[PDB]
Amino acid sequence: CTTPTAVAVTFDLTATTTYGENIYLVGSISQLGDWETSDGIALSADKYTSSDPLWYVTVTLPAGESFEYKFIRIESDDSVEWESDPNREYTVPQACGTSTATVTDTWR
Ligand SMILES: OC[C@H]1O[C@@H]2O[C@H]3[C@H](O)[C@@H](O)[C@@H](O[C@H]4[C@H](O)[C@@H](O)[C@@H](O[C@H]5[C@H](O)[C@@H](O)[C@@H](O[C@H]6[C@H](O)[C@@H](O)[C@@H](O[C@H]7[C@H](O)[C@@H](O)[C@@H](O[C@H]8[C@H](O)[C@@H](O)[C@@H](O[C@H]1[C@H](O)[C@H]2O)O[C@@H]8CO)O[C@@H]7CO)O[C@@H]6CO)O[C@@H]5CO)O[C@@H]4CO)O[C@@H]3CO
Ligand SMILES: OC[C@H]1O[C@@H]2O[C@H]3[C@H](O)[C@@H](O)[C@@H](O[C@H]4[C@H](O)[C@@H](O)[C@@H](O[C@H]5[C@H](O)[C@@H](O)[C@@H](O[C@H]6[C@H](O)[C@@H](O)[C@@H](O[C@H]7[C@H](O)[C@@H](O)[C@@H](O[C@H]8[C@H](O)[C@@H](O)[C@@H](O[C@H]1[C@H](O)[C@H]2O)O[C@@H]8CO)O[C@@H]7CO)O[C@@H]6CO)O[C@@H]5CO)O[C@@H]4CO)O[C@@H]3CO
Repeated sequence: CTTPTAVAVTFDLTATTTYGENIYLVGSISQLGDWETSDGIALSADKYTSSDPLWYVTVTLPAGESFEYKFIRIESDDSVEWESDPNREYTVPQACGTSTATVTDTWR
């Protein structure tokens, strides 16, 4: 059993946008570049604006262990305000199940 090795997690975040920007999910994982949004988890507006006013998301992480989950909110001024105030710890278990959960939050 090694087919399901990714982690589909749905994240959401109420922080409004401006048809141009991205609110991400940088969690500490090899594919979740928590410390380089280049591989965290961006959120956008498929229904909302073009950028992302409700900041929703559904990405997959190829891993199965403890992962840090810091959040970063990239604005339209090209500048990530790595929301590092709060914090999350997705312990994705390496099994045939329990490899996809939620990850909701919001901006203060
Ligand atoms: O990848 C695993 C790596 O993650 C952690 O280490 C640090 C991580 O690399 C940093 O990114 C940091 O989080 C930063 C985050 O990216 C942004 O919020 C950032 O703010 C912006 C700034 O404009 C600027 O900081 C920059 O961010 C970084 C660049 O993306 C990057 O190119 C870097 O340039 C190099 C560094 O000069 C060099 O020191 C190198 O460091 C390595 C470490 O020695 C190694 O331990 C490893 O650590 C792991 C570990 O799991 C976590 O601690 O990280 C490096 C890989 O070996 O990193 C670059 C190598 O090319 O310049 C800055 C660094 O500040 O751009 C962002 C927006 O784009 O600031 C955050 C600062 O925390 O998390 C940790 C350090 O806190
Ligand atoms: O502060 C105002 C708020 O909105 C600002 O601009 C919005 C404006 O509506 C447009 O500029 C649009 O931008 C484009 C984008 O590609 C799509 O939105 C697109 O689609 C339109 C179509 O006509 C159709 O899809 C239809 O469907 C929408 C509904 O009409 C509408 O009810 C919507 O509901 C959500 C809205 O998208 C928006 O209000 C959303 O955000 C609210 C939050 O309170 C907060 O984020 C903030 O957001 C700003 C935003 O950053 C600005 O850019 O206030 C919003 C409240 O006003 O939450 C609503 C919850 O129901 O649902 C569907 C979306 O699929 O209408 C849409 C838009 O009318 O239109 C444009 C190009 O076609 O969206 C931006 C982004 O909100």
